[PDB]
Amino acid sequence: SLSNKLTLDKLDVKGKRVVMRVDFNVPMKNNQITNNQRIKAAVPSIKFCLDNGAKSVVLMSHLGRPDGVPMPDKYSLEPVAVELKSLLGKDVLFLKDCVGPEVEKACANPAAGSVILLENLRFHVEEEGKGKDASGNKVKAEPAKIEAFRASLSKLGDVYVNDAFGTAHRAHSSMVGVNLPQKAGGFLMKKELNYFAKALESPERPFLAILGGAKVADKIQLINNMLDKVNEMIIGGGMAFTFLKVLNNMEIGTSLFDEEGAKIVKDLMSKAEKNGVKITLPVDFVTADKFDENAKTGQATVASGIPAGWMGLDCGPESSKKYAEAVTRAKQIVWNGPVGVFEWEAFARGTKALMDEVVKATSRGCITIIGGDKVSHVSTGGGASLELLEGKVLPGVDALSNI
Repeated sequence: SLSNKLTLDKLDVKGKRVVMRVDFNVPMKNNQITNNQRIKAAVPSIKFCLDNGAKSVVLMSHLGRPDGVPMPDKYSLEPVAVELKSLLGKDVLFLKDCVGPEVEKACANPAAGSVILLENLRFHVEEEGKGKDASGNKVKAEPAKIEAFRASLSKLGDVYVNDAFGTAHRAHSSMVGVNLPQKAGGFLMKKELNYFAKALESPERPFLAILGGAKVADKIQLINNMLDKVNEMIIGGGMAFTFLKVLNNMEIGTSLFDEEGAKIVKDLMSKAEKNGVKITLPVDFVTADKFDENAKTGQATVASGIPAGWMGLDCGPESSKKYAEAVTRAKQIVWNGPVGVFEWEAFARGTKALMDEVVKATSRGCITIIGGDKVSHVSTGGGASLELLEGKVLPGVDALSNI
């Protein structure tokens, strides 16, 4: 809901310095960005600010989980400044901190039209307002220091914009603690919330949810919430083996089994039935001799069982056909979590086949929402999308200025 909140479309930014929380928490390997979707997604807000004559746009974000220690060797945002520069066609000034005297001076009166990116907010304990030491023990943030941190962030612009939808579930200093008279929702924040509100409150029907992941127990609220809204649900990925063991006494080898989620499958299925929700579980598998990209591979059905010492790491082809049937009946699809270990090519085919069906569904006019232009909406949300889908509230939205 953004009808009583200040949004960027109505913020006057001409001649003003804009401090903007974004979610540049991008997947990385070897200090290379392996997906820049989160960065591209922030561009329309940035460009609007620049185009309407902002003095500067100061971008701040976290990356990974350094837990309040500066870890520039592992979780620096520097590669993001590079990437961002090429997305924008504008120089981006990268600053090696996010608070303190030097950062404040650099942001005090920048050259007109400047784009500045701060280093990882979570290098400070004060952002999350808790942290960890190098022995793993809980470090407390001092309230006085949390207040100095927020006060420093608040100096870096004249107006605040939150476009960090992927972080909106976190009540962290940069998300709720910035003290400026105008705290406005950005274009991403608005676009994300709009798609999810339309999908959840006014769905096109039949509404299919595709939920994949490793464990059942952490997805109970998610599944329960979805079962009150949808007509159909695919339950895929490794958590499917918990359902199949309990519902069909499938022999699952060494595949994932959620000893606690198992005890509540009966209740999820009962709720599905009372709601007229058709549940589609996988019926066949690509198996592996070990959890390894280069494991030896085999095939199994529910009927054959998976052999001892082997684990299912993708659905197989009959499963992909049954998933395709449910996709073909859908007018709206919300898909959260892969159906197999798609990072490894040997165990990607089910996720790729499913994507194929979803893309074909978009071409037919169906609404397709996929998680953190071939589909209706690729969410940047991640954990925030899961929290929205579990009925929960978003402190990053809540803290915006009222009109």
